[PDB]
Amino acid sequence: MSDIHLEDYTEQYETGFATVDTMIFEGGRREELLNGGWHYAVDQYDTCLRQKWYKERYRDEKGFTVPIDYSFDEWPVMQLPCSWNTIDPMYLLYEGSMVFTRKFSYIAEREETVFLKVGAANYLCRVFLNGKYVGMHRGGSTPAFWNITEYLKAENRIVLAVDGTRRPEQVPTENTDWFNYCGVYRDIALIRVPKCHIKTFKIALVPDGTFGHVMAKVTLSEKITAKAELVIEELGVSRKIQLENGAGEVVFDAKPELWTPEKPKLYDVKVTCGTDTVSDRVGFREIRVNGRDILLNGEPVFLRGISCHEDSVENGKGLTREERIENIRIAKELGCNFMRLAHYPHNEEMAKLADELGLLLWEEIPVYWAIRFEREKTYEDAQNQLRELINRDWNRASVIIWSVGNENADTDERLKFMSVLAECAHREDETRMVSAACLVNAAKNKIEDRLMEYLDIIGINEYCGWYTPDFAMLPALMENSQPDKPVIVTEFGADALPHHHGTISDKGTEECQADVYEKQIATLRNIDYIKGMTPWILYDFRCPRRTSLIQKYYNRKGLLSEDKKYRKPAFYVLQKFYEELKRKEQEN
Amino acid sequence: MSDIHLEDYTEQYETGFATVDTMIFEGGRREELLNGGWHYAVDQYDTCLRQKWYKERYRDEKGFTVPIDYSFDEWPVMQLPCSWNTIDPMYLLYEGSMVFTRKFSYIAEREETVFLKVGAANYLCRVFLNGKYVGMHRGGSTPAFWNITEYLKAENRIVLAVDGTRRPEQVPTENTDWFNYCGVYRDIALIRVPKCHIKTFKIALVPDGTFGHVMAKVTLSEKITAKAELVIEELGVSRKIQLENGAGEVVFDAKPELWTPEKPKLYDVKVTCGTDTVSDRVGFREIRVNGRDILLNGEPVFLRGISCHEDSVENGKGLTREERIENIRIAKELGCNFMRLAHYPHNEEMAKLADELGLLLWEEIPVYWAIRFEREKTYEDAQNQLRELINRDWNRASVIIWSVGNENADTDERLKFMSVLAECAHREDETRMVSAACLVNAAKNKIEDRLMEYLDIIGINEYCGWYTPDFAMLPALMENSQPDKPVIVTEFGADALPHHHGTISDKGTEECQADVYEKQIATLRNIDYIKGMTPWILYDFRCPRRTSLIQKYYNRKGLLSEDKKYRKPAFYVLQKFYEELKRKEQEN
Amino acid sequence: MSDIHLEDYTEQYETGFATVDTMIFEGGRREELLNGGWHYAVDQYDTCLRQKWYKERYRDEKGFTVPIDYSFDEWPVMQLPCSWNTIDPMYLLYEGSMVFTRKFSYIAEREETVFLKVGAANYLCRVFLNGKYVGMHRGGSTPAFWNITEYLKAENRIVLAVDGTRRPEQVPTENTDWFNYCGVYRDIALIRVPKCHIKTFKIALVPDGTFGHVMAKVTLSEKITAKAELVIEELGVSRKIQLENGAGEVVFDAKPELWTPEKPKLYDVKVTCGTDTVSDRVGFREIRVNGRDILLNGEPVFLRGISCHEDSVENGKGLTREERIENIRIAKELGCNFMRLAHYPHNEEMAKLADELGLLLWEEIPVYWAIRFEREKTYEDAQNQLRELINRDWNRASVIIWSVGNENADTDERLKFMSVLAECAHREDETRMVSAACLVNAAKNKIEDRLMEYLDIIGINEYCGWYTPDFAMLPALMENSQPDKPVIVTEFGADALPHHHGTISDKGTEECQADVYEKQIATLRNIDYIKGMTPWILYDFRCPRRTSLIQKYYNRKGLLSEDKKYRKPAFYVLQKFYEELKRKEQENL
Ligand SMILES: O=C(O)[C@H]1O[C@@H](Sc2ccccc2)[C@H](O)[C@@H](O)[C@@H]1O
Ligand SMILES: O=C(O)[C@H]1O[C@@H](Sc2ccccc2)[C@H](O)[C@@H](O)[C@@H]1O
Ligand SMILES: O=C(O)[C@H]1O[C@@H](Sc2ccccc2)[C@H](O)[C@@H](O)[C@@H]1O
Repeated sequence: MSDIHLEDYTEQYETGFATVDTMIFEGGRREELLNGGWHYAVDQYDTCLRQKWYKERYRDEKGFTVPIDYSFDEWPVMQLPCSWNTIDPMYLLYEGSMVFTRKFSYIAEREETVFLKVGAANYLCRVFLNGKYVGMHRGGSTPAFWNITEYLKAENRIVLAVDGTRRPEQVPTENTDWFNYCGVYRDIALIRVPKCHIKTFKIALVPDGTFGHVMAKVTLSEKITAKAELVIEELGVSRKIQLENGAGEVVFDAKPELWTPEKPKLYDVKVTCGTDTVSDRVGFREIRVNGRDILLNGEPVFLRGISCHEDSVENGKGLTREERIENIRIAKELGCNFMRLAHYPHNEEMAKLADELGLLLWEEIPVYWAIRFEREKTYEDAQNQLRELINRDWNRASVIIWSVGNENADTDERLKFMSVLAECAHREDETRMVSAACLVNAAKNKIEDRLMEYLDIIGINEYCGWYTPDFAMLPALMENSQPDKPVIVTEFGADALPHHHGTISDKGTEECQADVYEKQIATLRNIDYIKGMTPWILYDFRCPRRTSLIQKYYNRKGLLSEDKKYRKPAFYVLQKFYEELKRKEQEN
Repeated sequence: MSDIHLEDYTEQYETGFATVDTMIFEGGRREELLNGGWHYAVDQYDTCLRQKWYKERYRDEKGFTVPIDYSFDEWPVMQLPCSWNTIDPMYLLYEGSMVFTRKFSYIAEREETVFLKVGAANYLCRVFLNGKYVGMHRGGSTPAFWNITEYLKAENRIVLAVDGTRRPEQVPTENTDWFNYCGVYRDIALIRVPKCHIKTFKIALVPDGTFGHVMAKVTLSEKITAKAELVIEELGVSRKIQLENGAGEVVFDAKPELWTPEKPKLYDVKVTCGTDTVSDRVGFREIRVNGRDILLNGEPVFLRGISCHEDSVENGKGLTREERIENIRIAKELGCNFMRLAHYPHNEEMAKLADELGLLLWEEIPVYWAIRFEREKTYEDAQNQLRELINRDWNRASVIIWSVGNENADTDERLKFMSVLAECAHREDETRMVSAACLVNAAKNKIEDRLMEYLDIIGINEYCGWYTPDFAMLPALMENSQPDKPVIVTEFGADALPHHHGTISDKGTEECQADVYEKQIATLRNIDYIKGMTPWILYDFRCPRRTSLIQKYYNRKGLLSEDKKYRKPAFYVLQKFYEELKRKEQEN
Repeated sequence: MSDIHLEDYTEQYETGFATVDTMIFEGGRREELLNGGWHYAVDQYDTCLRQKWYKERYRDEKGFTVPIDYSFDEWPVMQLPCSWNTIDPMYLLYEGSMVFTRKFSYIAEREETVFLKVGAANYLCRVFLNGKYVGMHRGGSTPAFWNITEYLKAENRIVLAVDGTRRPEQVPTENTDWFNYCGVYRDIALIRVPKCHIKTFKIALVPDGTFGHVMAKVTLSEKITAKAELVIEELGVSRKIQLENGAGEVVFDAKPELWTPEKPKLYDVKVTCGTDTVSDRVGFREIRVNGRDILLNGEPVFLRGISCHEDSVENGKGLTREERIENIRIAKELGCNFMRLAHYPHNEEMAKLADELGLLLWEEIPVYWAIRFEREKTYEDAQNQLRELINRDWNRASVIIWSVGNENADTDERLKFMSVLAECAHREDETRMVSAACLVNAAKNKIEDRLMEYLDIIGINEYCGWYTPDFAMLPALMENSQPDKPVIVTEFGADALPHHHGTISDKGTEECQADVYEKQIATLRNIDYIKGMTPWILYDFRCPRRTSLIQKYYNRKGLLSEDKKYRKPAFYVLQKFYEELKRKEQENL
């Protein structure tokens, strides 16, 4: 009677964790996927975890059949990966648990280690394989790896129990300004590698101002001593890396062409060690800060930016390749060299496509609003997602800034928490800038926040002409503040329901939105220390907090409609400002 | 920025509680309802409680409009009362918050106090009137009363935020075996009373075996000294009751015809005090236990019962009057003199119709499975629900047993918790028997549970031939057990998907279910200390735990299908058993 | 008890008219739209106008609530502008009244005058602001302007009552051959202007044969003395225009590139006066008639045309910008240099896109079939719509012809009515040719109609091989006729349901339609006084008069289906003929 009398039915599954220490480098690796039709159940009360359906007990010891509350093969079927919310109206608001299962066959051709990768599952994913528990992942927007070598048979049944439940102690908490898309919504892969394989491969230009040195780090799955060979044919590079007890580094002379969004040059890179081979396609660029300047490849830049959520009318958070491309293309049509990917890790393809098509990127973890900053396990969660993000995208030239959070109050525990996050980001990546979206000091109307001393670039959200309705507060704010570092205005904007019009003073109309951009641009363009802006937001996205007739459960601050087929007037305001910058920059 | 940075946003609303102490007696009272169309929003993130939409702050202090996330009058409309889950497939699985608002006008023709009654709302209901917080109710199945006299204007706006969220510390916990129907699903009333009004009125046959004494108790809204007058014309009773500091009692002589299911005799009763008048319609009957016998009006009885949930395909938990009547009518066609209403207070009209049509009842509170028995506030919630139930139904001759819970593990903290609940029920109602569905000691296959010492009647759930598949365990259970008090078999049964057939060994088919009933009846009918049975259950009901192809998210142990249009074979098995008992009863 | 016993409940609203005299020039002006979701009701018995819902009388003089028959904020919501017929199938055949309402805020940064513009509302639009009647507009295809300055508050509620009703005395009458799309179906705008603002601005090449003189006329809202400065940077122009009593004009020398459909050259022009600025984008060209010749910039032209309705499966009469562009693109694919926009003013964007992409235009008012020609108030309404159209489109180089009507009986009252409209057009616009679609004289089978004496170009509708089944009637008609002016065959054609085939003698099929085009072209191409043709019609349109199985409530004379995805065989017959003319023109260079 444990299934109904055990209070803490989850503690037994707090093991087998996928974490940053469990990830393996995927570049160049052949993968079989488990994408497809999985049989499923809505498991509102987490009954599978309690009764242990994955054990498939159909008879007792005395041989009698016993009643059961599942029928795996006769369950309906759902195409994975997906955000289950968009798969049927019945699930749009469902955020409990769902249980998915399917079979697959396994034949080893050589001795090999096998990893299961779950590209993303929000928020908890628990894995069962052939009746046994593998482990779980915490965090909704990051890939999870598990070593399943010892669990495989010739014929296999895998069960995934995925819980969409919101909790105040999670990252994010139960209160955000975006939609709670749940389920397994990025690729599910099987990854065969040699028992000793390349586990991490990091490569980057050394940020020493000379553009002449390239660094590369490699670690193995095994604490053995061996040499690995790194090859970049286009650059005439062929250098052996001495690994001692699984780890090794090399700094070598090379002069690649420096990546920019205008010229997104990328090189093919191959690494071998024993019978293993990984590869990558990488750019080389230097991002640095000097006083108030943001230096890309030595030259001061202005970040002509837009914010973007990972949202889709038909697909929820599981955007397609084409939707990512569309997002990049529209931002460049907008005149953007820069995009703020909020508020969580997007699909890793986004930064790869940004490498190829040319767009600078800001990537962020959902340390959002009222995170339980004093809770040690909440920090372990945030810290792990931060490092998952950084190890996943370490080789992405497009990505220049990591963000450790957004719009958090200026309290002691917040400061202890996020300042150590900032320090963690720096230790994991000597090459990139560290930022966060900070709030304006309301009482003073001033850029003032204890966390800014710990960031390379200050991110500021302000909504003058909207949440702070008096426009005179914008010039006052900028003159009350004289920062030492560069400031990116990471958010401003206003609601505009597509095709809803009015006077400039009717908040929520297109005209008011265009007006807010006019006045926002008129001030921000002449502020010395403002080096970028990513207005909120590229296109309307699902939002549970917006229940008014002129919102309809979408955040209406997009410059385009939610299907991105319609540009609002404010879109053309910003585009004209960015074309002015683009041409003044070419008249130089 | 409280609405986004306040962590414990609900603590401010832990006040103004509707509890048993705030209920008022409704019998005979004229009521204006707030049933009808209410404008509503889906409030997944509880934004209304954080942003305080009920304040209607549309401009700031210097006269600028501010952005808002709601539009009360332009919201869509939902007819209350209802379980919101049955209103639209989009809400079937929604168990977050919804916000409801509407307007009403108020004109007092005379000095009066005004109560708001929410007939039930699962699970939390918070009340706002004209921008002010009135208070809240905890507990999903009991009526909530608040005094809104000091809040009323000539024109009024009332807002109800209702949270269906399941929580381990609630009563029930987050794991039950029935569907989580949410929202305001019983009548919303406005009740006008004299400032000094009759607040409780209790009347009952004195259970002293003489059937010649009637007790009656009255309390007032004010701790004054006055005389009330009780009138029962048909019995020539007209007694004055002396009240001191708001309370008074009387025992008096009367020889009413004693209520039975077979002759459900009911008398009209009226009480007056000052300018107040209340009235009831009650029966007189004695329910007592003597050794192993259950005594109704001095005679031992066997309770031919069925269990029943408050479920409806169309209406969720908000059953109609006709659905209630149907339930009683079908139970009597089954040959029932008794009905277990599981596992929570049903609509108070159930016991009123049972009063009228003649059916003995068991009523229960959802102290179910793994209640947080160690948590003092969980006890406070459970005890209040219990006393809400007892005060609401005190005058219902049909109801003979209160149950303080169901299938809880025999632990120390459960024993402290539930034995104090049984004591509480005895202190609040000296007239009725107190019970609970206990479990069978599985180690010994014996009726053995420390709680049973504190119960007047022992309730037992056993599923021999089903969850315990070997039928031989049932005769063994009954021989291993020699209880000193009456035992009711409060549950047995088996699944049968309607029109799903197989062999008697095919668990989940109609044939196997009929077999289970045959073998259950052949043993139980000859056990001396078994004085009733309420097989589980009358009809199929929604159930989030049953995901198999032959369940389809319904518990399939109904004797009829979920729309009650089809009787399974086991229906006719139990029926012929009960008809045998009715016949042998008459031959005596 | 007036709401129910009052017989003539509309008389009280016959005031505050938006007319031609009430329009303001819009070029270059910044506008705040009132487009978007309006709360609405179907008001089948005109209850809002009788009960005066816009007064929002909720209590009586002693504080009692009184029963009301509306609830503005709790009404459903419709997205305006649109033809309400295509918004929901329940409104397809509805042509009564609907009442629309919304709120909006107003803060003046300056002392200013404000106009409400309703871009188009068919057929009557009654306007209320903050509980007061503003005025109305009569005529379903022209923009209406009211000065609402004195009505505005900080918070405003506006109500529009829009009647779809067809009436025999209206323009058009209750009987036409197109669909009665109803509602507010073009932009609703708020327009802020200085107290003294530029009210009209007309500019055109002087049609004197030299191509070197430009005329520009300006009027103001106020009858005052002042000067306006006109600038055309690209032509190095900067003349002051002296204004007296709010009006003045100027003629000056310039040598612009002359607009043609093949080289549609446009110039930016700006006009300032006081604190006001308007601007426009105009081409310069000459259209005149010399005998039987139509002369564009001095050269004879043949008008390779098609006719076109304002129709859309999805949007009704509320066409989008991209549907307009499509119509132009498909016309040009067909080989057209010309388009007859029938039978009413289309969206003003149509002539603007034609300015830009290069397409000559015929624009027309719905003085159509059995107009009540004897009724003076019907003349007022028609005269108003003609002048509205001319004032709205005066500066569109693409538009070379105004049409005062189509297929009207050759009676005396018709003659008085339509000749006076022709004189009106000429008086209001010295630059453009005036025409109309006249019927064939059935007695003589001859182009003969007393209106033609008043027209610059004769329009002829004929349907030989269709309504006149015997093709021989067509060569007979041309032989019988020797007009002194140029003739455009402004309609011919034949039904063909898309994908419905048969023999050439099966009327209603694709094959019969193609065969009709072969025979019309074979005769019309050799009649030397025929200087153009706008076959009927580019694509199928909704039509309440066509109920057969092979019509399905659509007029099937389109050369393409109603969604414009499918070209019928006859489309290629016309295309081949126009491409022959085009190649012949190139080899004549
Ligand atoms: O309301 C919004 O549109 C956005 O609010 C900001 S937080 C903020 C609110 C007021 C002032 C400054 C910052 C969030 O970062 C964003 O995710 C959300 O969508
Ligand atoms: O499974 C069921 O059908 C029922 O299970 C019982 S608990 C129990 C389980 C095994 C043995 C004894 C008792 C619940 O009281 C009831 O609400 C539910 O519907
Ligand atoms: O019937 C038609 O297809 C068209 O008829 C012509 S009138 C006419 C009829 C016979 C001979 C000459 C002219 C209309 O102008 C047009 O709107 C309509 O669609």
